[PDB]
Amino acid sequence: AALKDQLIHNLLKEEHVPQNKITVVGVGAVGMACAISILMKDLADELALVDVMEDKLKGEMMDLQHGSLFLRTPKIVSGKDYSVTANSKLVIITAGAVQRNVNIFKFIIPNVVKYSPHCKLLVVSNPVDILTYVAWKISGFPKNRVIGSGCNLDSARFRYLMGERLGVHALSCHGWILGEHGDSSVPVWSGMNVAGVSLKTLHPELGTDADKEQWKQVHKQVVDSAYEVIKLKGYTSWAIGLSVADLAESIMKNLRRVHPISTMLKGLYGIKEDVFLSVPCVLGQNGISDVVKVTLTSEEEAHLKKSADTLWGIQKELQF
Amino acid sequence: ALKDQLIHNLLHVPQNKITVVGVGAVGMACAISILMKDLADELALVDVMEDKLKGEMMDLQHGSLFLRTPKIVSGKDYSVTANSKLVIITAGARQQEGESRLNLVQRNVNIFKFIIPNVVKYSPHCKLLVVSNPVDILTYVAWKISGFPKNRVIGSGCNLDSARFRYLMGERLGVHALSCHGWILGEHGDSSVPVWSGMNVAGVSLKTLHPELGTDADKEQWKQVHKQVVDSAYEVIKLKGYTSWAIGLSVADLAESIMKNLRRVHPISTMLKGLYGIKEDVFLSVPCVLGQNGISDVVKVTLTSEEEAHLKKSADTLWGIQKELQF
Amino acid sequence: AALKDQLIHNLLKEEHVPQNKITVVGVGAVGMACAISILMKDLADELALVDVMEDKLKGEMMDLQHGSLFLRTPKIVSGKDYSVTANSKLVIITAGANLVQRNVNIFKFIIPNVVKYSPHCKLLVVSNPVDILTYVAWKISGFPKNRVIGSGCNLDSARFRYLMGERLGVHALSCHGWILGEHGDSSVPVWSGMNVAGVSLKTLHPELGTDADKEQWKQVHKQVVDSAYEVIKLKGYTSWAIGLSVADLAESIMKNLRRVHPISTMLKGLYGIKEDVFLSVPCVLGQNGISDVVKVTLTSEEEAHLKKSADTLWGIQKELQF
Amino acid sequence: AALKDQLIHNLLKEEHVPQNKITVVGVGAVGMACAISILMKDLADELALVDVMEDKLKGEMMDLQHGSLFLRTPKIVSGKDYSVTANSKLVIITAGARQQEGESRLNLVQRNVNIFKFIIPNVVKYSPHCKLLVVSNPVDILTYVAWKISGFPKNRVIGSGCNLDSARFRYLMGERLGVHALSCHGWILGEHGDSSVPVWSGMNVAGVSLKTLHPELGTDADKEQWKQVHKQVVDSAYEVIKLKGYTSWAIGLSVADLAESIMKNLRRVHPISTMLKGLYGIKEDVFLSVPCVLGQNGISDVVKVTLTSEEEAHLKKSADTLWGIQKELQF
Repeated sequence: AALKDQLIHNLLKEEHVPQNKITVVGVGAVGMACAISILMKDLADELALVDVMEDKLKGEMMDLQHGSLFLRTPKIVSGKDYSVTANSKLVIITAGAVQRNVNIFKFIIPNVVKYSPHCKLLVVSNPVDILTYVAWKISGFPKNRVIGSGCNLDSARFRYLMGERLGVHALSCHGWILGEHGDSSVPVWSGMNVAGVSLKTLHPELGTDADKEQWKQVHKQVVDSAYEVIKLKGYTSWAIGLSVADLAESIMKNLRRVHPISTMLKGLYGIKEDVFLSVPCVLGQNGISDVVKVTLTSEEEAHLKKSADTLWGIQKELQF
Repeated sequence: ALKDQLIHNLLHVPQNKITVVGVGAVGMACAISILMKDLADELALVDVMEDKLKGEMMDLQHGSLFLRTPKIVSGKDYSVTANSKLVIITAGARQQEGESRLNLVQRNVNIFKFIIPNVVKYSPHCKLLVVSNPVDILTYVAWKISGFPKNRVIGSGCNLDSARFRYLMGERLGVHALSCHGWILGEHGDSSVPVWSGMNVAGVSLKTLHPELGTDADKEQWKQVHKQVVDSAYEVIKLKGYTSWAIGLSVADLAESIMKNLRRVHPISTMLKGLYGIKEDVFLSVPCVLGQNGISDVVKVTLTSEEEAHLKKSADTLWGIQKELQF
Repeated sequence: AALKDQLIHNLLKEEHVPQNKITVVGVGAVGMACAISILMKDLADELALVDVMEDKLKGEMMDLQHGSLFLRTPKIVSGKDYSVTANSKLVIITAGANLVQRNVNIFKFIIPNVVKYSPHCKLLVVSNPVDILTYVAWKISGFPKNRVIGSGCNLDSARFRYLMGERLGVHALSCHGWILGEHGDSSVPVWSGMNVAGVSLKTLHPELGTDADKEQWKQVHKQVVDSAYEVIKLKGYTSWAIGLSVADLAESIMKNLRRVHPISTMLKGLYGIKEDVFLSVPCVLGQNGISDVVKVTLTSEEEAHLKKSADTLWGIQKELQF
Repeated sequence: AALKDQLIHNLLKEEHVPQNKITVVGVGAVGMACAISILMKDLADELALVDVMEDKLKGEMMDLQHGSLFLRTPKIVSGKDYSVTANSKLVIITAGARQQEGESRLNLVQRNVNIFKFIIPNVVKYSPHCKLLVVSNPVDILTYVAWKISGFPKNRVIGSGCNLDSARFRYLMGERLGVHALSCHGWILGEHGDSSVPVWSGMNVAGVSLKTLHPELGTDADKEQWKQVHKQVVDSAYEVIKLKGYTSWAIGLSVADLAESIMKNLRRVHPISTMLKGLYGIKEDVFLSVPCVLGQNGISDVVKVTLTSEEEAHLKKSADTLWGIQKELQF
């Protein structure tokens, strides 16, 4: 008969629903950077890629499949039809162009929610705070399961810059950027430390214009990292990729590690409208379970409630 | 200074350094795969295109929290690649419309005349891994220019081919590529040789169990599996405009064997004057032992009369272009 | 207010139902080598340890929990009570004491407890003798055969590949060879399938695996047979190699890789065997356990050695009382 | 013809000089947990085990060899003779005198010195450029012993020190706050075990000082008993020892973490035992755990933790104890 029947005796009926499936929505350079990083970390037993361009979608899929000998993710599937994204534990949304973006998500999210009703939603698209609200509003998901990339990578970048100055690895440099991704993010100088030693105690001018070492510019460097990498190679892909696989690892492995990620905050940090900002969140198999209450100066508190107003303003005028 | 109030100093030649030459989609696929397997305590990128380079380096630098490669450096000047144990060549020129095979190789030779001498001066004990196509010739080119011994110049050759073969073999048998064994040897491209005899799952010859395997008669058209591999790049470039991921994984796989001195057997491009009836200085892919000193040993596959003939004709063709190169 | 409620705002009461749980039964040297190998390969979100010696159990559990900072397995539980093993994807049996009958007595308690708390789990038997006691767990459990696996010749083949690699000067990864049938004195070295890069060493060297071979390759399978015995007479027991080889099966199962392992499956109706026995053949291991068996072409001497193993096993299993 | 000669054509006469070699001295339960965790993190191209029990050593070596298929460390060797350890980058010392019943603390220390008199010069002979990582207890004392006998500069002698005490402490923090230990920070410093100094000021999640949220944290009043969390660490070993007779897994994991920082040149901050004469107001040649920057050259820099006048007393107290004990030792 067929070679396969000569070689192999089948004694079971492929009753296969995947146990540890990640979907990456959108195969721009960000999405494919999240894909390659997720694949190389052995996080998922099935990876699904979905996008509007059928040729490019298939290209990426085929390429990843060609690497199957060097990976430990046995099934990699793609399609325009969101049926391929079914029984995903985690769906990473990386697609967009703002009201237009909403309208993009009104196709994506009802489809993601149909086929993976119990999934976690990781929104990476910009503007990430509003698009995490849109993802949440449209999905009907409880806030624990709608997560925004937020300032996760901004904090990773901050810790790198801290690292190169102090001449120690980023893993041993602790620092938090919170609130609205980009220009309005608050660098929490009180929390910055190495081996638990407050850098604000040793250098009290830390976080002021007057400061000789200009540590305030290290936060300027963070918000202007994306623009400076886009000016040089046309986009960013690798850092966001490794950061999103970090969030994915905490979720799939249920690690309950603390990440500065965008969460539905109303009722905390003095914020009394439905918005999403970065605060340190305990991340595990049911998404965001718990938020750390960071002690903020009244200036840091004001700055966070200003951001919340800016977001509620824009969010009020969006049509659903 | 904060650095000095917080840290007391009490006390820089890198021991496990890799350079990727060229920050095309390939070299970056190689770079991320290397970082994400912790093969290197230092990564250097080099490319003629200055902005893109800085930009790419910076994009990896920002991922440092999530890595265990503590130093990422770039530059157009090759001083940044000093004391690399492995140097991976991905920079080249793509074939233009109407361009002959000799004119393409020649153009790349002119590029390698700048790249290679610069690599040897700052890293004179490194192994060279040439990915740049056409890889069998461009590996010869890098060998002759470097003046390195042969053990230390390696082409990626039929590594990715054999990998895509083991994938396709596994989608057909319903087992993982890791459990499907098959070797594509000789010249990378349409002249690839698929060694049907050595194809096994669990050490069971699929050629003994199904003698049609490889022939036109075969009702399962296994000959079109060797064609699917030949046409893999074609099919991916048609859909997404280039290939990146798979070659990366493949190169990082060779990097591991070298950096960690595994002495694993890979199908890769070595100078095999004096083996498989080849009498001149050419690079064909045969199963090579890959360790910290590069290619140290070669497995001798029993080939059919047909198969050692395919390798002689490729060796005749490669020499035919090679003798006509102005170095 | 309590520091915890000062630092952390609870957003979600959550049900604690584990998603990728592994149980190791027995915390002897073998079971803890399995535990540490599984922990360091990141195959589980929860590891349970069960054994009769509550002190040993709690100590081993605490010693692992103290490494949590260095691991990505966020929950390690332990107990005499099999309640801790609830909702294991995979339960690995390392516990055991007519010597056969005493391991059956033990299995008649252990296996029903595993089944009560994990009706849907795969069973990976390791205790010796492993082909018989896989059979015992299959009979006692009432599980389908695809979900009852024995570690079988997975380690023998690995040792064989290391030994092969030392004589050729290549890594064991690039040395292929299969040891099949009964684990131990009666294991079958399949000379035909021994290869580097698809070159049949038996074709290359026809005297390979026969008495009149000056390279003495038949004495290399006797090293694999004798390996345990020699390491036991040197350090008291074997642990590291079995532990790594068991994690390897764990990885295939938990990641659904569908790789081929020489593991012990219920073989009635394959390889000319007509009784209910477990023997090692190349098995496709995935998330539903053994989905498929590779039909290996055997010499008549090999077919016979296997059928003879099936008779001595079935004969030992006839005399057992469940 | 020979099967090797038929199959494989040699192109390159190969003399192995290893580039990433780690030696573990002592194949007690601790040596072997260091060995397996090092092997399973792919940190060495060669591993060498060494001990005095010839049977035990060869047997362990083989068990590891027999799982080479599941590893990425091609060369695993062993021997009584220390020549097997040449060209190690890192020699982890886990060996020590066996406890005789009815023996003084001092006679025990002094038997461990006589053992290090045999071990250390044999290590330095064959691997003269290696970093030493001393694990054997007492760890602060024997790290000094190893520094003095070796005559290596302080940057290349590390003690395991309070590294695992900190990791134990972070596990315990984790269980109380219901967060992973990676996300709970606290440092245990000074002398390893009973005299360990817990640095309350430094303890946090997400850079939020726990001492600030809860000012009684550390004091005896504090009704949440956080001081008992420090005693839980000091005592952790003692309780694991009563239950299973020894500790092996945690220290193995924690030693491997230090090896990684050395072998990958990470420059990560670890609470390890360094020779701190000149730092922290310490005036004599003793080893105490401070947050050290660990890399290919060993300990390169030390972080200067702002200590309370009390915590500063405890360190000095430990430095007099240690200097006191070291004076009475026969080198």
